Amino acid sequence: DNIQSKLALVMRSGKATLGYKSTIKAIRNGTAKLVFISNNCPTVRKSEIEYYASLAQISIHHFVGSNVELGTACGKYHRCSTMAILDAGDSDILKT
RNA sequence: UAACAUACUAUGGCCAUGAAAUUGGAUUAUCCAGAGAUAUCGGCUGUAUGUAUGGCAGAGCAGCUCAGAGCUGUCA
Ligand SMILES: [Mg+2]
Ligand SMILES: [Mg+2]
Repeated sequence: DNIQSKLALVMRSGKATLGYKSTIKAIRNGTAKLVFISNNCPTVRKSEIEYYASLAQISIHHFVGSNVELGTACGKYHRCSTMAILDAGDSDILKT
């Protein structure tokens, strides 16, 4: 429930971007508050992103699932290896 | 209108920019996309048994003369 609900929330109230380019760009520009990576993420991206985040001190969430679960979770109809939560109004996770 | 010379075009693939849900794009057929589709006075690249010029008209071809030389057209 934590994840599904949290993200559903984040989507309703908040701003996020899906995908690799938008996620990295988000880290770069500093807009990225929280980063999600899937089980299916190609390694190179998993480690690359992991690095961009450590360096920018953003917190990375490793999802419990694969592309479909992510996309579905975000109430989108497309698959996503990596995702960025920008601003979520009501969800606790952003803060902890 | 030869190989060959130079410059351009050629079913595909790439690079930017930006991301797509009232999902779109696309083939006769399939098929592709947030693992970034579509789209930009956008850009790069690959293949001619393509185009232009050189070759080349002087050659070849078709006619017409002169007593071996000569003339005309070979176009769009
Ligand atoms: Mg082309
Ligand atoms: Mg002649």
